[PDB]
Formats: sequence, C-alpha cells, structure tokens
Amino acid sequence: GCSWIEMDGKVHKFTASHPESKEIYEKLSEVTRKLEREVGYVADTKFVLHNVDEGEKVQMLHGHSERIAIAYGLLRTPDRACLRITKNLRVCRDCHTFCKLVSKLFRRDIVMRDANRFHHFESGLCSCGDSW
Amino acid sequence: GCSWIEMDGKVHKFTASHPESKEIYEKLSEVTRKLEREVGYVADTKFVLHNVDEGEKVQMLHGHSERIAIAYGLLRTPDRACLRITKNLRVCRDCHTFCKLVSKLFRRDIVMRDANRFHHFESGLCSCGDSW
Ligand SMILES: [Zn+2]
Ligand SMILES: [Zn+2]
Ligand SMILES: [Zn+2]
Ligand SMILES: [Zn+2]
Repeated sequence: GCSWIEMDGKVHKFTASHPESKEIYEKLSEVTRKLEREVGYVADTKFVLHNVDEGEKVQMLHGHSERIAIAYGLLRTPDRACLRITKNLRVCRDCHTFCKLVSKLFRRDIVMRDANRFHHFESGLCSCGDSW
Repeated sequence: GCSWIEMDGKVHKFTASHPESKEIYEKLSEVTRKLEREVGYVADTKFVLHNVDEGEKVQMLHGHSERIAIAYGLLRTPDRACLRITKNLRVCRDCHTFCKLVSKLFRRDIVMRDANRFHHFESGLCSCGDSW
C-alpha cells in the first residue's frame, strides 16, 4: 500500500511510518482538524488483530497513504494547483470522502488514479459519482 | 497480578508468560477444552489498547494467573486433594466460574483467598454464593 504525488514530472512516494519531514504530519494534523471543525467529519478507525490474546500488535486495515501525499502537496505546490495522486490499491471510502472535502475546503482539484479508476475531485464532488 | 498455590507448605508463584513447564499449559489447554466440551463454557476475551492507531500492542485485562496455578495443582497434587490458591487481586468473574466448574468436574475442593475474601469451591458451588 503506497501512493505517489506527481508535481510537473516530480514524483514522491508515500507509504505506511518513517516521516519525510515532521511538518508533513503536522500539516496533515491541521488539515484533518479542519475537516472535523468545519464540516464535522471524523474518519473510522479500522484494524485487525491476527490473534487477540496476549500481546499481539495492532495492524491497520487502511494505510491512508494518499492523505500524507495530499498534505505534502498542500505544502510544496502553490494555491489552486491540481494535486495528482496515484495509488496501487483501491481508494478506501473514508479517504475518498477525505479527498472530496479537501478539494472543496482548500479549493484545489485532485486527480487520483487508483487501482482501477480515475477520480477527479472538484468543489466537493468526484467524477466517479461515488460509485467505484 | 500473580497467584500462589500452597501444597503442604510448598508455595509456587504464577504470573503473566515464561512457562515453568510446557506441560502446565498443555494441562491447562486440556482442562479448558474439557469445560467447553462438557458444559459448553467459554470465557470472554477482554483487553485494552492504550492507543488503537498504528501498531500498538494488546494488553489483556485479566491475567488469569490462578488458572495456571490450578493446572499446576492438578499435575502435582493427587486426586481429591484440595487446591489452595492465593491471589493479591480480586478474582475475576470468569475465573470464579472457572473455579466452580473445575471443583465439580475434577472433584476437588478449591480454597481461594483473593484480595478480600475466602472462596471455598466444592461440587460446583462456592461459599461466597457468587457475591464478592
Ligand atoms: Zn484510506
Ligand atoms: Zn471518485
Ligand atoms: Zn480471571
Ligand atoms: Zn466465591
């Protein structure tokens, strides 16, 4: 599970969590805090335990790699700039809503190509009509 | 959270899980499998996560230390022998039922003194009347 952002032929990859910088995750924390304060949106925490009993580690079901890529793009690309995100998996439903809200809240188009579909987000809505 | 078993002035302590022997936990596995097959009893798995997100470890809410002590006593003490268990905590409800079923299924008295009460198990019932 990984995600790339394309900025005029510049590609950066994001997975998982070894931070490229700490200012990305603080940008991401302020963006997510914006979503809950502005529109009252909270994502759902999903995880697995391969065995519940006695000291197993928590494994998250969705890496949310594109969220980090979006935060990166809001830092390095100028305003109104289209964020171009690529994913090798199917975008999860919470991240799809995340992209919609960001595209409207921050007034930026987002062209996401996931494992099977091009998602063009603009002004809060997507080209796929929320069917993918 | 620990538990002691007293065998004629011989005291063994059990916590957590570094096994004294592997034959104790295989005795315990066969005893618990007896409880589900004979009387259809399954315990409830309770645990905590201090933070759900991203790789935290699972911490169990009840160590069930006396269960290991009981299995130990069924190995080293002869039949009909009273198992004397001490706990520094309050015996949990599932372990209290565990002690009741064992005292009837294996025909042994169990004198458990927990953090505040003497529990005398015999023939499936306890001296506390399931109020502790
Ligand atoms: Zn996601
Ligand atoms: Zn879409
Ligand atoms: Zn217990
Ligand atoms: Zn009792």
